[PDB]
Amino acid sequence: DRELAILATAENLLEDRPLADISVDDLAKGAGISRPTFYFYFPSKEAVLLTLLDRVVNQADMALQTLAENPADTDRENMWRTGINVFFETFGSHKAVTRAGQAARATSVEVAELWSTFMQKWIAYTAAVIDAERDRGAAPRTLPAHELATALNLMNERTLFASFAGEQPSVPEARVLDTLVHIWVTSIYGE
Amino acid sequence: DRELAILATAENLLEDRPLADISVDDLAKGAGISRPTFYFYFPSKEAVLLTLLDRVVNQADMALQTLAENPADTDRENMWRTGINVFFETFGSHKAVTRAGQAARATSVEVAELWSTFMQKWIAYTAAVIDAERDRGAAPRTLPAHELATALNLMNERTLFASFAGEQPSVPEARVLDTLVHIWVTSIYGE
Ligand SMILES: CCCc1cc(-c2nc(-c3ccc(C(=O)NCCC(F)(F)F)cc3)cs2)ccn1
Ligand SMILES: CCCc1cc(-c2nc(-c3ccc(C(=O)NCCC(F)(F)F)cc3)cs2)ccn1
Repeated sequence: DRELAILATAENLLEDRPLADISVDDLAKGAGISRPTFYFYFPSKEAVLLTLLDRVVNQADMALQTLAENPADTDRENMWRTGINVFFETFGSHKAVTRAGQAARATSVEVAELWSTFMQKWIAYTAAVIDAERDRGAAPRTLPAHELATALNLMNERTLFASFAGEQPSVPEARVLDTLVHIWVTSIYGE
Repeated sequence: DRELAILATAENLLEDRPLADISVDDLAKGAGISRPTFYFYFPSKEAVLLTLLDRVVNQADMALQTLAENPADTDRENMWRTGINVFFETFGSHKAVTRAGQAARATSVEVAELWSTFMQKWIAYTAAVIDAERDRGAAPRTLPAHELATALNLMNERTLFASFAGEQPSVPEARVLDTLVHIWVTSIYGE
């Protein structure tokens, strides 16, 4: 409530400047509370970013779980596109949290562990689907599925986030989903 | 000379701890010089890391130029393996400089611009070879070559460096070259 106001203030300010340049007083002020009232809800501004990242990561995770439970009736290319799109739309809808959360992996063990935990879960699910595709005779047994999954997930992390940040170099945001789908489909189904 | 001693000291200390935990006095002490003598050679410890990274990046760049000028007599898979191997061996021989240099992209515009400049050069060369392969009828015209090149180069940056750092998740270092070659060959030659 005042908690949701603090989180919304932080996400808004992170569009303008880095967490380094945002004070607890900036977050309190934005949320219409005092500094000590802020400390009732969060121990630090770093905790606010951790909560924002945790919400975005869990949103992507629950969207991927929804696909898993409600698979689309489409070809393998459109299937992998639907999965990559969960990450494109979820993180691409929260670019300031994505940028700040990735930067915080350097300084926060809690942010690093959160990111690590979910990447392990997403890679494990990727590998499980590749193994299912191999089991049904649709994909060839080339690389170990978990190693292939790891590299494809790490490609998407770096490529999606470079695109969102407009880094030089980056794939244009309007081309990045097609670019990643090509590489996933050719590497998963290619001999 | 005393310059090479400062650089060798810094590369040695970076194996033990982050640049944050290395003082100018630590570098002077290691190089057998005083603090003011250090400032005769480098303006800051940040400049020392920039020079170390610049040397490693130029080593990889000159190795790739050597391949370009002395192409191996081998199949397309072993050809791309030779190119990725330049980065695997060069950066993998300097893991502390690689780790510290990547971390410094966050805080140093000079490190960020150096990294950006060379990634643009490597992606441009990748695209040029893919276009040559398309021109000779060996590769199909699928994605725009520069967009495919960008994503493959960014995959290698994230995947090689996660492997060297032993991040969770990462591909084991002994498996990462085969993993990347698979994805490059299938995505460049795959319909
Ligand atoms: C089988 C029927 C249900 C189903 C499953 C999928 C799957 N997609 C993925 C996946 C995982 C991670 C990514 C991914 O982008 N990681 C990187 C995450 C980031 F945060 F770093 F970007 C993409 C797809 C894994 S299974 C797609 C469609 N339908
Ligand atoms: C045509 C005959 C000469 C030739 C050329 C190649 C080429 N290889 C690459 C390349 C570029 C970047 C990478 C790469 O790993 N980037 C990422 C760099 C990093 F620093 F981030 F890791 C790999 C291969 C580009 S052309 C290979 C063999 N023989």
